[PDB]
Amino acid sequence: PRTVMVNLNIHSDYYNRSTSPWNLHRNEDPERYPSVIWEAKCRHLGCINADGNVDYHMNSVPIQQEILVLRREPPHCPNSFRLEKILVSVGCTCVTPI
Amino acid sequence: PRTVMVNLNIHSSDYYNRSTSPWNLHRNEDPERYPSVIWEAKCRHLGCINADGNVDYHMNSVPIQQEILVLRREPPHCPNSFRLEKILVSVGCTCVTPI
Ligand SMILES: Cc1n[nH]c(C)c1-c1ccc(NC(=O)[C@@H](NC(=O)c2ccnn2C(C)C)C(C2CC2)C2CC2)cc1
Repeated sequence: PRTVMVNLNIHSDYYNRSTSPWNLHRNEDPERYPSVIWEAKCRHLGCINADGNVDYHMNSVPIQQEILVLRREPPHCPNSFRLEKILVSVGCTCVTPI
Repeated sequence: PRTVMVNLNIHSSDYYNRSTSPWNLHRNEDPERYPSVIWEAKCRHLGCINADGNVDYHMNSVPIQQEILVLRREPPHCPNSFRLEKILVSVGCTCVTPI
């Protein structure tokens, strides 16, 4: 029960040179703001070494960020939302295994 | 300039450490902003950690930047009313080949 008013009028190629490079995947949800979210997906299980080979002794892992979205509530009523918490992959890094 | 109503009642730990491009979180607090607390990544090194545990400058640690929205109180100090703002946030670091 904590309601506020929001004006929705608003204010690299690392993915490619990274030893843990990634692609983006589109998710669209018309009941959600933002409706389109791009999620990072690691290209490889391992990490690319200085020869351009995959080395599976290291791991590409996605960096997951807690992020909020607006969900329409009650549904289809266009002016009114609840804040939701989701986990989104924003990129990949290379970790030494445990 | 569409205005909407929002209910603010809401719905792998150690990468920062095991990464060849490791990083720390900096807390930035702004009481005029929701969320007021944002944790930003900063790369520990300009280079990347190699298999021996040393900084190797043949490669670069770079921040992963994500465009994110925050709520700014408008008019200021009025606690229940906001405009959406766009900012750039570092979420972590990756290791890139230079050119
Ligand atoms: C479009 C797209 N592609 N890939 C991603 C990820 C996204 C993509 C998806 C969603 C969003 N959401 C936000 O920006 C929300 N902001 C946060 O969640 C936020 C702000 C500060 N700190 N945070 C985190 C760190 C807690 C925002 C709500 C949607 C209006 C603000 C109100 C609370 C931003 C990009």
